[PDB]
Amino acid sequence: AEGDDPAKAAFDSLQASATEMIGYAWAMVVVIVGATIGIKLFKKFTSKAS
Amino acid sequence: AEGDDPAKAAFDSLQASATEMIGYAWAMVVVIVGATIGIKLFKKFTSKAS
Amino acid sequence: AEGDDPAKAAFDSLQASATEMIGYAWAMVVVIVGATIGIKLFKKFTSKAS
Amino acid sequence: AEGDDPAKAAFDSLQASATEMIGYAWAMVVVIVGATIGIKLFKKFTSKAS
Amino acid sequence: AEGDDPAKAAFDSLQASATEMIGYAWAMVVVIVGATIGIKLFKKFTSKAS
Amino acid sequence: AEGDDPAKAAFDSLQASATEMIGYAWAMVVVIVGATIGIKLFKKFTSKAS
Amino acid sequence: AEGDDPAKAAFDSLQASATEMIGYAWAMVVVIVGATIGIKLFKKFTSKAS
Amino acid sequence: AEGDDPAKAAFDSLQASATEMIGYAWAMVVVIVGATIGIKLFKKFTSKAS
Amino acid sequence: AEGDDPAKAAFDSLQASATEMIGYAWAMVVVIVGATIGIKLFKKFTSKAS
Amino acid sequence: AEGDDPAKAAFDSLQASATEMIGYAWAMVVVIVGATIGIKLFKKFTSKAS
Amino acid sequence: AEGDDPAKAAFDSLQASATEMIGYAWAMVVVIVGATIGIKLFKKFTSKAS
Amino acid sequence: AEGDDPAKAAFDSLQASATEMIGYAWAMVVVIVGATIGIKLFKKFTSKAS
Amino acid sequence: AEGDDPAKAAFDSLQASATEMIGYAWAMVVVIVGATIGIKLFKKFTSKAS
Amino acid sequence: AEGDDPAKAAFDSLQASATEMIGYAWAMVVVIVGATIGIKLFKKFTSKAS
Amino acid sequence: AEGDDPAKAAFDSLQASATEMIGYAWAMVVVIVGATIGIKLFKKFTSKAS
Repeated sequence: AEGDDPAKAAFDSLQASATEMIGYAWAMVVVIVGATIGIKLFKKFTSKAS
Repeated sequence: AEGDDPAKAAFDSLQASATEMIGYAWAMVVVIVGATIGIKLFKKFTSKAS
Repeated sequence: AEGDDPAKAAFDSLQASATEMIGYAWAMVVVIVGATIGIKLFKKFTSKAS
Repeated sequence: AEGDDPAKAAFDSLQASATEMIGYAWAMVVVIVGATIGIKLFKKFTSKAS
Repeated sequence: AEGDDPAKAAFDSLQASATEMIGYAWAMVVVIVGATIGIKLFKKFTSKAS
Repeated sequence: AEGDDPAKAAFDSLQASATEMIGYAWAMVVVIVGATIGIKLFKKFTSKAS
Repeated sequence: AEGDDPAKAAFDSLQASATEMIGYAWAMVVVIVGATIGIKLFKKFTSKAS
Repeated sequence: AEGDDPAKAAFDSLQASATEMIGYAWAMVVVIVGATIGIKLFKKFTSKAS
Repeated sequence: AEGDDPAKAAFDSLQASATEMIGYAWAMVVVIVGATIGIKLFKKFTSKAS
Repeated sequence: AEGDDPAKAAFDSLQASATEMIGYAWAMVVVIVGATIGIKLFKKFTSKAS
Repeated sequence: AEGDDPAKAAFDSLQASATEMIGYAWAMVVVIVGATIGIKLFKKFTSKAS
Repeated sequence: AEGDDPAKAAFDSLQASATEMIGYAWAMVVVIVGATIGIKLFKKFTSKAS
Repeated sequence: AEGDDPAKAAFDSLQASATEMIGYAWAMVVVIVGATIGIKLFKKFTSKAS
Repeated sequence: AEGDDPAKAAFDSLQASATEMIGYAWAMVVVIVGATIGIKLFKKFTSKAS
Repeated sequence: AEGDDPAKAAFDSLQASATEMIGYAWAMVVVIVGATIGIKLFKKFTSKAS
């Protein structure tokens, strides 16, 4: 109930850092998936021709 | 039985602090899991296309 | 039984996100399949002429 | 044998919370699988046409 | 050899409490595993369709 | 050798659930295969005419 | 060398319990595999017709 | 909120590497597909003559 | 150098007990692993059929 | 170098079990392939008549 | 309130050392992760080709 | 530098045991792979006939 | 702030070792992937002929 | 930076083993493909006669 | 500053023993990893054939 007020910022400071790197884990996947899916179509273009 | 009354607030003051940081451990996981699961689907979208 | 009420929204918030991206996995397939099938007919038009 | 009676509710309170979130893990899968399977058929419709 | 007779109940009282909570650790796992396994099958139903 | 008797029902309860959903994985395939094969004949009717 | 004789039954009692549940892990797989393989054939019946 | 600034470059350095190799996975497919499709036509030239 | 002779049996008595229970930790693993590996093959039989 | 002699039989006992089920994975395929190939000829008999 | 002033530098001297080695634990992970992720892509390049 | 000489055999005794069981992990794989590959060919014999 | 200067080399000595073995984990993958991909083409050469 | 020199041979010893078995994975495919392709021609000789 | 000179050898004698057993922890891993990796390739040889 006391002595934690200036310790609240302690975690909000860790959490706020989380949201920073969390954004990379989110776009990271999409950065990969961009090709992951696109590459799927490249192959679709391949098997459809038959 | 005596001399502890003003010591009861001592712990309720530690416990009440617990509930404060406990809320971070709870949302922390969800803060991470938010992507943890969402990222799962991103991959589902990936393997389903086959 | 307690301390989870504000954690229920935690998951409904992840699930509700699921339904959002889930809609893409559903239309994604159809987006592809649109040609997948249409392209089938294009070929039917091809082998039938004989 | 004593001092645990009011501690029994302690766990039934954790377990009862389990059943709450457990329901999400159960429907979660089905929420995903809904498309997981449906998407299977979409593809069946695709390979059968040949 | 003496002065412990009324101390025997001391431990049987702790042990007897153990058997009480021990039952929760046993059913707890099964409470979780219930879905743990069931959810396995849900996925089996998923990969088998191919 | 002891403390497992009431835990035997634990698994028979998971297994018995298995047999329940297992029946769906079995009929599921046949539900699909019904057309899978029938659709084969539809095509046989197609190539035989030549 | 002493004080363990009545502790030998302690483990044989845990091991003997193992053999009990171990039988479920063994039949469990086969319970699943029953369809796992059978379902394979169902599909064989499917691709062979071509 | 602090101590991560010089850690941001840490990931942008991994991501930037991703874009480097990602370009190979993209052209790789096309490098293969170049023949994958071209070879399709070679065969078209083959079955059309009938 | 003296007063330990009858204390040597003290430890050989603890060690000798070790070798007794140690045999269970050794066969325990194998008791489990028996299925651990056997169950592996059961699954091999499963994925090979494709 | 010691304490493993009676543990050697431990694995030879798992391996020897392997050879037992391994024989099923071998004949299993042939059990299926028996028709897999035979069914091929049935179809050969079909396309040759033209 | 007194006799600690020259002891404040005592800890700032330990903490300041922390920040020194802390920088290694941070870059250490990234030093490893550099390949950890890069190696992931190497494998992506591997499974995508199918 | 002293008191370890008779402790060197301690580990060479564990290591020497390693080489014993290590030989099983090596042949184990090959014992399985024997069919793993052979079974591959069985299937090759299957798809080639078309 | 003091007593760590000669401890800085301690870690740079571990890190510098990391970069040494890290190079193997990097080329290791490529050493494998060399065939991983090359073997892919070998098979492409196989399915394209149809 | 130290204590790894005699550990460098550790990996070159694993890698050098890789190149040994890697040669089998390379010729293995060709060993199979030898017939894989040759068998293709056998069939070409078959459909060309029409 | 005095009375420790003949105590310096005390630790160099413990440290020197460390370097002795430390060599086993280093080669131990490699002794295991030898198969750990080699066994990886054995499996690569397995999945590549498809």
